[PDB]
This record gives sequence, structure tokens and C-alpha cells, in this order.
Amino acid sequence: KPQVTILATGGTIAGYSAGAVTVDKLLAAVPAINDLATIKGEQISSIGSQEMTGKVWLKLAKRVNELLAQKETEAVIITHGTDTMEETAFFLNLTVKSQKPVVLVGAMRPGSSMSADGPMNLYNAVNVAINKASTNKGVVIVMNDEIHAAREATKLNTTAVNAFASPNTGKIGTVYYGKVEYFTQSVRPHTLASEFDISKIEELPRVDILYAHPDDTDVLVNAALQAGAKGIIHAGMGNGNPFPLTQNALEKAAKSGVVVARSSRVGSGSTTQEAEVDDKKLGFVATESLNPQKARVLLMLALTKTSDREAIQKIFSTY
Amino acid sequence: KPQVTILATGGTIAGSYSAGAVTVDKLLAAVPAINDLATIKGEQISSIGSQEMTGKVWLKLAKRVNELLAQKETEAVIITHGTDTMEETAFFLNLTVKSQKPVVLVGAMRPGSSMSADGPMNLYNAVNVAINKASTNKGVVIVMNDEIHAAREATKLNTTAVNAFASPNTGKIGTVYYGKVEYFTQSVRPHTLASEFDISKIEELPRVDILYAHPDDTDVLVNAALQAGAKGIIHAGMGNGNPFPLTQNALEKAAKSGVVVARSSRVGSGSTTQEAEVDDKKLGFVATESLNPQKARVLLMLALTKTSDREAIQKIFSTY
Amino acid sequence: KPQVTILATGGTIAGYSAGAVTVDKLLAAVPAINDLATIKGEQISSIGSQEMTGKVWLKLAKRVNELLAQKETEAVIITHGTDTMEETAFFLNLTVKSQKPVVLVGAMRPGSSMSADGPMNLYNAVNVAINKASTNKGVVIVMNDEIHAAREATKLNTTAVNAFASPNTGKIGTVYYGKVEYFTQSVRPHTLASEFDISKIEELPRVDILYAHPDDTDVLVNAALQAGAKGIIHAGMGNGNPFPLTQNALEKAAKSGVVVARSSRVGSGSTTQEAEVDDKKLGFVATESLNPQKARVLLMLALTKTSDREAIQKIFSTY
Amino acid sequence: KPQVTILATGGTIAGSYSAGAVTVDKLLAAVPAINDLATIKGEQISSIGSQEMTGKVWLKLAKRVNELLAQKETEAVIITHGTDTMEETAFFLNLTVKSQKPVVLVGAMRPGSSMSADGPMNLYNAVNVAINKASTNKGVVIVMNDEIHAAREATKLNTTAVNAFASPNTGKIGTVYYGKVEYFTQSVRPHTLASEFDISKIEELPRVDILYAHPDDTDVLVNAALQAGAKGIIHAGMGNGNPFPLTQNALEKAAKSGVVVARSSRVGSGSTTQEAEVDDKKLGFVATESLNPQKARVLLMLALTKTSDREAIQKIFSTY
Repeated sequence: KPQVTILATGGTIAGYSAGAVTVDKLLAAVPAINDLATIKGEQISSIGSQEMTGKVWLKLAKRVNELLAQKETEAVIITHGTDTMEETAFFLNLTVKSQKPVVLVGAMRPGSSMSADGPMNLYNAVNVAINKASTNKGVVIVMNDEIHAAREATKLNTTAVNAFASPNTGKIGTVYYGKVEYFTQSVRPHTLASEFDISKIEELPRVDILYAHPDDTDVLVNAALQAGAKGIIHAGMGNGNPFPLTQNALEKAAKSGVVVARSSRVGSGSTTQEAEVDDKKLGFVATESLNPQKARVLLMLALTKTSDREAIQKIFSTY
Repeated sequence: KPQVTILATGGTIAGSYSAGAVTVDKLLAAVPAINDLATIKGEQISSIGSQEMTGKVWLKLAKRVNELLAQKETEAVIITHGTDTMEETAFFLNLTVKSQKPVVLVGAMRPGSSMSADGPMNLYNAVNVAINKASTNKGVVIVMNDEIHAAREATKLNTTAVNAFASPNTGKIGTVYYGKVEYFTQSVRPHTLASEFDISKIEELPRVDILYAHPDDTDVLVNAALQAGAKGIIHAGMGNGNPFPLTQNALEKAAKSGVVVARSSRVGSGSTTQEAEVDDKKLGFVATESLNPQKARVLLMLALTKTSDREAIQKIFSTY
Repeated sequence: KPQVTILATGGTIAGYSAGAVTVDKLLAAVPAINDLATIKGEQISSIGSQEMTGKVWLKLAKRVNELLAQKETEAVIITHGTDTMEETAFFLNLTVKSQKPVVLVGAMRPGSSMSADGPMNLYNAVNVAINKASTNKGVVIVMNDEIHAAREATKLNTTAVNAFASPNTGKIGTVYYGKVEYFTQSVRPHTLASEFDISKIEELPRVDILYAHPDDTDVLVNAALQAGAKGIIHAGMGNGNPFPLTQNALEKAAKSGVVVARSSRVGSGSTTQEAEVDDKKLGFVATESLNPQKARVLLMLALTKTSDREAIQKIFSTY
Repeated sequence: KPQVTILATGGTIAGSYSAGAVTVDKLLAAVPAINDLATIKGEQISSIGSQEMTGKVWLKLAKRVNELLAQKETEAVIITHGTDTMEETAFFLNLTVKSQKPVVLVGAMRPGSSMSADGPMNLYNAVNVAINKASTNKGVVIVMNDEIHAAREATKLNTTAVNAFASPNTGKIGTVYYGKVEYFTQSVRPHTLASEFDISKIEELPRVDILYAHPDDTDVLVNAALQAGAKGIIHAGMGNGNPFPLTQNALEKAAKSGVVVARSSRVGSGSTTQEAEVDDKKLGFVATESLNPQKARVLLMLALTKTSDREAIQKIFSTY
């Protein structure tokens, strides 16, 4: 049987020792997985996803690269809370240097809730990890019988069991009662094709996210920059447009060396280059086909190796 | 024919006798078909991009729509507006217009100069919706891409697509295909005449800030809004309105200091429920439920023109 | 406590005597509902939804009107299979003469499946039935924490727990862990405002559904008409367009007195009047904002009281 | 500049030196911008509405796209096609074109004469996608409403909207905004060069009927298709491909008689799985999995040009 390691980041999502007790619990909740793979488990952290920090990210990614280097460790499944699951998977996607499957799975309902999604999500995540076709697909998310590329996925609804979507593309595969089928695959660089390496990095650059609205202000740009932000993701109106006042504030901070990346509050689509705001002239970067919270993870990583407007924009037009 | 007034908030959404406003005059030439259906009056309320929208433009606009709609000769009011913030303007007027006559906001995802410009058709369909019988008492509506959306539900969800507008929580209330208007549903949430908000004597809207949550969040943005004098704050939290621990304490501090903290979600749809993870009652917050951060901000500025009481404000979010 | 009757149409969807044993089972699976309402239960039928017939429909609707006439019967919940659930609810919506809530609920996963949606769907359906706001909303469907108007709902996916959508509008309300919220309501005539009455009707008119495709045929029109169809729903290409050959066949059958209603295979949108095909001249009716399977239920009902092209078209432009 | 050939299957999707086809000539005048990007050749393969499409037009088209793509001077091939059946044509060529050079199908939801006609912009974006580097080896694609859709996944899902096209099971593979092409994904399912289907020596496609299931279903439509000589039948069943009992027995009879019965679903998305309610193996049916009834029909006519074997045909549905 394939050996797989489940890394728990908090509590149980679903209902001898795999290693972590949290993982032994899940294995009791779903005795089913044991006929599928040899499961070992570790407790990477003990938090809720809304408490996650860059430190936990580094910890995880580094631990994931270790596990994946071992010839007898076929894949790694990370049980994660849903709130920030898309940020962690995206990070890992640009930071894990392996062709082996890394599957993040979670649950919209407590395991103690009637009709808890967790058990089937776990059963399905495990079948995807050990599936020959998941190799080279990059980091993926398994929720509600669907398989999403980590670049494309976002949590679009607050409570629905089907809260995960890939607004710009769509899921890449499906897994129904453990049967896995892939129809597409990402074409943008991930994992072994990523230029970022976080072994040696211990702290990530500060990057704040600003939310645009009419009658906007300049004090939040100011406070982020005075608090030491290296980058600022501006979730702008429509096609990444800012209120004239905050634009002035964003132009001053870019001259002060803070990298200002224009995103959008909108929810989907690309925040294009050469639309209404002139980024070359003002010194901003356009985040293109990425939301504010994922554009931030990219900006943090970009900042660990550069701060040139042209080079960062190239990264956004690349990943 | 019915008399319709068109209030221009910026420039021509279609194309590149004087109705009253030059912009309106270029629209009428842009697509003449509109003249065979209504006697149009045009009026320039402001000349800006929707990203430059401000509370004062909002106040002037509403006050004007109310003067126009009191007139028997005026059947409807169409507002050409930029897309970026159309949803906030529409939502504001919806809790602020005291008439059941239709108030229609229309725009274009592409420049009038563009090839396959969407503005002409949206304008034409918009005149049809304004003069249709079934549009009365439906509240303020947005007409874009052959669809009719309720003001409370509409949001621009894509940066560039001609079909950028959606109502994620519900769906469009009707359709308009080459002038043919049909309604299939209607908002059961109070609006217009049934709204308790009256902007008549208001010169200024209170300041309400919106903060975007993420892992490794901070408390400096909360404090700045506080110092900058925010009367209220919308927190687009993680998942079901969840704050990062550090930023929750900062928020708790602002609520003690009298700033109204309303929890929303950066997620995009769904409700930021009560009785979820955060104890709002104990922390002194208010859950905005089925509203995105930006419309939750418009409801809060309004609420604040009347009350700062947490219970009342919660009730307002649970009603509108 | 409100009294409510659950009418079972087949087996258990979820996990003293309410009446039907199927209903006693559900009550054991979800002891929760018993603090909510006084439940009585009946077994209207013992079939899978793909076996449903017009006879079962009449039976149900007639039984529903009876129950709803009783002052102490607050609402009726019908546990139904998902395949044809939209056809039954639509029928009932135009046939139940009451202002009381009629809620259809089902399950995409077996109750014996891990993460079965049935228990929470039942818990939620019961909270909606007894909710003061569900009165006058017409017949509704409760699936996956959502409330759909019966006119608008369709099963859009074969396996997803979230397979129910209202493609043209959207759900009208939500029910999360029993908390119910309505945001919209239908504006098209239902229940007490419907002109149809099925007490006295014992058999419904035959109406076949044809599927359009390039290189289409005329033998299926022919066989439906020779088999005695009174109406034929043509699920056409795009905006209800037919292949020239089958159009000829459809024009001959309309002259032979079969009512031909143009719908679409497309999935959403209105199959408009005065688009590419001239219905007046050819004698067809345009089904407008309705799919093939729901346009068929309407045509059957229209046929119980008329067969004039103008009057039927008015019904399609009405309901 | 790159040389692109435009094959017109009907009329002008935009607008109301000779490229080679008059229609193509009107397109070039409709939007000149296209001439600054490629040297265009035009060609009228047929002049019909897409609802009149037939198997023979499909065969001629493919055979021609293959002659064109063998030529070194030909960089891509754009096919203007009516929307109604664009998805079947695209899917056919996708399992039938032996070249990795891009094959792009474009159309318009509105008449070229219409106000805010979508055809001009779609045409322009379509030329950009055909001449872009990343389009090679992506398979046949449809370009509509600023989006690039894989042929296997595309379907017209709304009767009138300019954004009628979607890929319900996956999503668009990329986007094209004012000529700027980006790809975010690609089909992992075999197409074009990797397809085992070769139409070169084929004069006719076998007859495959599609039946629509519903409660109180019948057996007379199954028998008629049988009598009419159907070689295969697509059954758009209820939910997960479920037939009404009566019609299942009729279908079982056709499978015994050598007609290939392939179970699909009228539902609209999802897969018509195996190991579901019907025992296909025992009944002799084939499950079409993640394919709608109409594309499942195109795959089956193809399969049938090679085999009638149930196992093989199932494998083909499980692969493409």
C-alpha cells in the first residue's frame, strides 16, 4: 500500500498510532482510508486557519519538502481549516519542490454536525493523493467531490459545503466516492518549476491589503507604510481602480520604496495592465488574474528576492 | 409617450432638440430608438468616473431623484453611472428613494468608442424597463447585459466581462431582451417607501472604513481608521466573518470606544451569520449577514445617521 | 407545536408512530425534528423518482389539498427522490390550492453513505415548513441549505450534493442549521392564483419530449403522434430552433391537432416568441422561460382545458 | 505577418482585395484591425444556419481543415459558425484534426446588424488566439465573449445571452481581452493528433438518435429510432442517467439487437457514471460519463465508424 502522511494543522475535520492523535481520530472516523494507504500522521500546528501566520507556512512547506524527499512517502495530505486554506495551498504550490501530490482537504461543517462533509472529503482527498494521475498536477484542494488547482481556488461562500470555487477557470478534476478524474491541468508554473525557495528564509516580508470604496481614504496607506509594509495589495474598484485620494497616497508610498500591486475587490477576472491606471508612470504592478489574498502571498515571495517594479510585474505575469 | 428623465453622473456610455444635458443629447443620437418610446429629459448631476464617487454626490443625486419622482409628469428615472461603484449608488438610492416609480441605473463594460460597445443596447433596454408597468414598486434596479438585478443583490463580480454584474446570493429578478421586459421574482426585503431612512436634512454621511482580513493580520489599520475618526468599521473577515486574533482585540477596543464594528466577509457571497464563531454580543460587534463588505458599508453609514446602538444596528442588518 | 405531515414517496432519504414506517425511520434518524413539530406521516407511494407517473402526481396533489384544508395541519413536507423532484414540485405548484407551505426535500447521497446530505436537508425542510415566512411562497424545494421556488428549480448536476439550481433566477431563501431567510419571492402565478384544478381529472394528456441535434430526423415526431401524443415539447437548438426536416414534421403534426411547444436543449434562458421561427404561421407555441421537462408538465395541464394555440401561448406567457 | 485562413460556414457574424470568399471580404471590412495582424485568406465551406448542420458538412469541413493545416504557409484556421451547434462542430473537429496548429471557432450571439453586435469583437479576439504561440497543441477551441473554451468542454447553455457559452464541468481555459491572450489551463484529455479517429476515407457517419427521458416515459421513440435504422442511441436520462422502467426494457431490446445504447443525462453537467443505479454491463449499455447528450452523440458516431463492441466503446468514453 502507498504510504502517505497526513499533517494536521489544527483539530479533526472528520468524525496503533499514525503518529498524531488528531490523525488517529480521523482514522477511526474513517476506518476506510486504512485499506487505501499506510497512514502516518503529524501535528504541524494546533490552530484555526484564521490564526495562521507566515511562520506556520514556512514550517509546513519545509516539512512537506522533507517528507516528499523520502522514497517511501508517496504524497502528503494536509487537513486544514477552510478560511485561509487557499492562501496556504497557493504558498505551498510555489514553494514545494516535488512532483508528488500535496492535497489540502477540510470541512465546511463540524464533524460533530449532522451531515458533516469532513468524512467524505477525507476519504476522497486520500484517493486523490494516491492517484497516479495527481502526480505533476501541483498542489490541489479536495472539497465537495471536486479537485481545484491551488492557483485558481478561493473560498467564495461563507457557509455552503460547496463554498470552494475556481472562479476564473473551474475545478480540474472530480472524485466521486473515491473515483478520480482529471479533465484539465494548470499551465502556469508551479512546484519544481517555481523559482522560489524558502529553505534559508525564516520570516516573510510584511504586505498589507487595502480595500477600495468611493469616498476612500489615504490614512490606511500611510499606517501600513509607517508600520513597515514592504508591499501593499490594493483591492481596487472594478478593474483595480483607486479613489483619486488613495492613488496619491499609493504613488507616494511606491516612491518611498513600498511595492504597490493593484488587485480588485470584485472577485474574479484579471486586473489588467494598461487599463485606466498607468502603472509604469506611477510605479505600481498589476496583479493580473489573481485575487487580493493570493496576490499577497505572491508579493511576499517576490519580495524575498527582489523589489524592482519590472521584475515583480514579470512574476505576476508569470505565476 | 411616457416622460423619462436621464441623470448623467459622468460621460456617454454609448457612442463617442436638447434634452437638457449635452451628454444626454449624445446618448439620444447614439441610439435614436429610445426617442420613439419616451419623451426624454436629460440632466448632468456630476461628471466623474464612478471610482471618484463620494457621499456628497450620493446625497445630491437621491435628493434630486426624489424631486423628479414627486412630479406627475415624470414616469421613471434612468441613471447612467460608471460600473465600478454602480452597486453602491444603486444600494444607497434603494434605501433612500421615496417613490414606487422605477429608478433604473445602467452602464457599459466597454467604452462607447469600443468595438461591440455594450452601452448602446443596455441603454435601450434600460428605457424599456423604466417605462414598463411591472417595474413599479420593484425598488431600484440595475440593467446590464439583458438582465434586471435588484439593488440589494447586485455586485460587479468580474473586472472586465460585459456580464460582470451578478446577484450572487439570489439571481437576477428579470430579463430584458431587445426591449421585452419580464420579471420572475422580486425582493421581499424592504426598500424605497418602506425604508425608514430619510436623507432630506442630511448634509454629510458618517465615516465608515472597510478593512480586509488575512493570516498574519494587524491592528494598525484598525487604529488608523479610529484616529482618522471612523464612526464605523466593516471588517471583511475570513470565511464566516472571522478576524485574525490580533486584529480582533484591536476591533474590540474600537467597539468599546464607541466605533460600530460590523463583521462582513471578504469571501464574496453567503451570509456573515450570528451565532457563528465570534460572540458579537459579548464583543460588541454587529453581523452584516447577507451583504458584501461594500454594501454593508452603505447600510452602516445610514444606520449611523440615526443610531450607534449595537442592538438596533443589528436589527437593521437583519431587516434590510 | 405545529403539526406537519410528511408524505413519503419512496424510501428513507435521511438516516410511537408518525404513521408511515418510512417516516418513523426518518424521525429516528433525526430525533431533532420532534422538538420542532408534531409529525404525522403517510406513504403516498413506494417508488423511485425515475418511475413517477401522472397518476402518482394526481394522487399526491389531491392528497395535499386534503391535508392542507385541515385547520390543524400547518404544512406538508414531501420526501422525494431527486431525479424528477422538479417536475413534481412544479405540478403541485400549479395544482395545490392553499397558502400553506408545501416543501419537497430529498438527498443526493444515500442515507447509509458517509456524509449523507439527507439528515440536514430534512432538519432544514422541517424548519422551512413551520416558518412563518414560507407562507404564500408557493411550493418550494429545500436542498443543500437553500430554498428554491418550484417554478425556477432544476437538477443541474448528476451527483453533486449541490445539484439543485434555479438557473434563471437563483434560490429565494437560505436555511442554515434551521435558520430560514427569504430574500426574494416568485412573481409568476402559483397555487391559489392558478387557474388549474385537478380534482375530477384522473388521467393527464400524453406529451412527448423531442431532443434537437444537427442532422435531425422526422420519425420521432411521427411515432409520438401515431402513439397519440396531444402535445410535443421540442427541446430545440439554441433559441428553440429545429432542424429543417423535423420542422416540417412538426408543422404537419400541429395541423393534425397536436400542440407543438418550442423549448430548448440549452439549459437556461427563454425560448422566445418572434426569434427565428414563426410560431403563428406554423402553429407552434413558445415555452419561454421554462425547460423541456417543466414546459411538459405545463402543457399537460394546459391540455386538460384547451387546445387553442393562442390560449396555450398565453398560459406559457403567464405561468 | 502570419497567414490565417477563415472558413465561413454560413454568413457574416460582424457587420451587415478579395480574401477568397465574399463573406470573408465583408468580415475584413467589418473590422479592418484584423488585417494589421494577419494575411487572411477566406473560404466558403457551406452557407447555412448552424441548425441545418449535417454530418456531411462536418466531414467536408474537417477534411479541408486538414489540407489547410498541412500547408506550411497556413498558421491557423478560424471557422465562423452559427452558435446553435458550434459545440458539436468544435467537438467533432477536436477528435478529427491531425495538426497541433490552432483551429478556432468563433460566432456571435447577436446579428451583425444588431446594436451592440458581439460578432466584431469576437472575430478580432479570435484572430489573436489563432496567431498566438500558446494556442498551439491546445486542441480545437471556441472563442466567445472574451473567453477561450476547450472543444471537449464547451456548450451553449443559454438561448440568448452574449455569454451563452460555458464549460460547466471545468471552465474556460483562458481569456482574450482586446487581443491579449492568456491561458490558465489545458485539457488533459486526448484530442487532435492524439485522437485515434481518422475521417479521411469516411463518406458517411452512422445514425445516432438522442432520446429525452421524463416520468411516464415511453418505448415508442426507442422503437422508431430502431426502425429508422439507428446504429446507436444516446439516452439523456433522469439524474444520473436513469431511464423510466418501461423505456429501459425497450432500450435493453435495442442493445440485444445490436444498437449501441449510451446513457447520458438531460441534467446539464456532471458525469453519467458507471456503477450507479443501472447495471450497464448486464444490460449491455455504455455510460457516457462527463459529456452532455449532444457531444456524447458525436463521440458515438465516431466510435461506431470503428466498433460496435460495448467494452471498447465504453473505454472510448472513459478516455476522450
